[PDB]
Amino acid sequence: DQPFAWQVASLSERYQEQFDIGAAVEPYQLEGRQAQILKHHYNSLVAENAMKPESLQPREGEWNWEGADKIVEFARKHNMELRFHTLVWHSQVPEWFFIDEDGNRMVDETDPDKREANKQLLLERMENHIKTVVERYKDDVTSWDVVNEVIDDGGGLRESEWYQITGTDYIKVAFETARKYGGEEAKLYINDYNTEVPSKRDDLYNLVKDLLEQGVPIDGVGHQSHIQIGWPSIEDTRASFEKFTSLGLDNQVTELDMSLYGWPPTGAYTSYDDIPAELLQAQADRYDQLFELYEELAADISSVTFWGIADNHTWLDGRAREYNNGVGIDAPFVFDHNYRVKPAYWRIIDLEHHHHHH
Ligand SMILES: O[C@@H]1[C@@H](O)[C@H](O[C@@H]2CO[C@@H](O)[C@H](O)[C@H]2O)OC[C@H]1O
Ligand SMILES: O[C@@H]1[C@@H](O)[C@H](O[C@@H]2CO[C@@H](O)[C@H](O)[C@H]2O)OC[C@H]1O
Ligand SMILES: [Ca+2]
Ligand SMILES: [Ca+2]
Ligand SMILES: [Ca+2]
Ligand SMILES: [Ca+2]
Ligand SMILES: [Ca+2]
Repeated sequence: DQPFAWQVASLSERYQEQFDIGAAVEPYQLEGRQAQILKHHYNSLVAENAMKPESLQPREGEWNWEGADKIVEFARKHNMELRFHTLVWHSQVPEWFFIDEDGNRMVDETDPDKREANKQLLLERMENHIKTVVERYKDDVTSWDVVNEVIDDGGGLRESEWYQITGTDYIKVAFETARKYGGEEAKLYINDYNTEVPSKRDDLYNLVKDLLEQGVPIDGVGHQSHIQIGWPSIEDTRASFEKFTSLGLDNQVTELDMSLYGWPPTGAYTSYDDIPAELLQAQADRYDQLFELYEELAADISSVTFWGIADNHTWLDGRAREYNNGVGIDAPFVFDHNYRVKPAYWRIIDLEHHHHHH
């Protein structure tokens, strides 16, 4: 029987000279064992949902600050670094942003002059959303996910409502506005998943390089790192981090979780007791290799955040259920559903000096 997470050496202390160790949280998790584990193992937080655009401003001028405020207060009280997730996204974004003042959907507008006005209105709404949020939290946030998931998996820019209405201008204006109100001190990140996939890595690199060349203030790349036991390779992860470091950008691992399954997560286990020990062992072997790579690149990585605390709360449960007729669980962390350490904990808390790789 494994010890509980509050009985073992701190992850954040183990990596304190190398990078932050963070967790995504909900306000209701800021009590009990989850809070105890947070304060022991992590020195950085991010809001899993409470700071997304639809959570904060679900209707225009309706500001829903309570959940986000509780996360900020917890970070203040326990002296934790705080990432802000996220200022601009095509999901969990309220639809009122994209409706003109006559009630019509901007994406449907055919008149060229009205499309140009819609672009100005949407950009101004985004500017005011950013200004309001940054002005409230600027003294508590260290790293900002300014834009999230703007690159398409099929190549090129994601053709969300943001892109259809403004082109790339929403990206430039979002960073410019975050810098304007957060100051030069604020660290501004573009965040995405599958940044290890070479075609997507290259699209992101080319977008960021072009923006940097226009003076857009981008400080780093957020690698969501929603990964698997068999994918992506350490080699492709290394190549991605190094490509963005070559532009002078910081790298953060922002939403790390390692699913037991492939994509999509078909054939999921429906009970934690059904998970074979050798799968958790394969997961431990992979986390070992992953965190050794992070150690090798520690000069280029400021922070590594897991998208959750322990296996009893992870969006990967919902993904399993979406692809297995409503049932299924996933177990992606180093702490299991009972808060007991997993094989993976032991394989990332130890200290190795000779890092092997391909
Ligand atoms: O909506 C996004 C998902 O589509 C994304 O899912 C990824 C799709 O590409 C696959 O290769 C990945 O395995 C899978 O995780 O996750 C992020 C979410 O915001
Ligand atoms: O509770 C769920 C969240 O955990 C989930 O968080 C998103 C996962 O995909 C990533 O690509 C996003 O950046 C991240 O915000 O969003 C859905 C929600 O139901
Ligand atoms: Ca830091
Ligand atoms: Ca090792
Ligand atoms: Ca570092
Ligand atoms: Ca789970
Ligand atoms: Ca190790």
